[PDB]
Amino acid sequence: ENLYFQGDLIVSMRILGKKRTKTWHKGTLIAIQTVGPGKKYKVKFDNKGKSLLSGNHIAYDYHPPADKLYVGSRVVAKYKDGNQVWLYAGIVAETPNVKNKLRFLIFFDDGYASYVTQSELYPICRPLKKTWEDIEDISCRDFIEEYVTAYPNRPMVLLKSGQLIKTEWEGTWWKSRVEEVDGSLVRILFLDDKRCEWIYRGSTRLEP
Repeated sequence: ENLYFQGDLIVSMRILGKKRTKTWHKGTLIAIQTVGPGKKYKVKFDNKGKSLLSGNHIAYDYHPPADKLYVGSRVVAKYKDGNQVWLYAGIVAETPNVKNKLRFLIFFDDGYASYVTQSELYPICRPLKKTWEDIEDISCRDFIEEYVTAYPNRPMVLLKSGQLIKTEWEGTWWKSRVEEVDGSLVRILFLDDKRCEWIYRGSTRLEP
């Protein structure tokens, strides 16, 4: 059937949708279709085509109050690693507290981890029951499942600037040095290539 209302969604609303590039963009919800127990959401992007998307592939174009965000919440967030900026999907890993200076830690679908603010987060409309299940990458998906379910039990390695460790990159281990520590993240300097990366302190990419 064709719907005009579906839960709190209404045809003609402005929303975010996931493009095939896996980045997220502003669009209009132009239709809502049901096929038995299934729902699909037609979005016309502002500078793009149309696509027919599952409800886990659209997000509200507002920032939610903090009490609607849990560890495991499915979100779209401003993705920034120094070399690129996008809106990209992820899972909330930490909510604001003293130890993270009142920020949200996001585990993005591609394995990147970053701290963002409340004003950089958007809630996905129709997340799956097990929110991580639409993470395409099996390694990333499984790590997030384990993390979210084990939380607040979080194995992490305690690291200090100057510390020498091995870090994984491209499937092998590299001589590296802790450059900076920020909450549950560490900035690792790969010594041979002289480049840095932010990595979660509980990542299995860290040899310890």
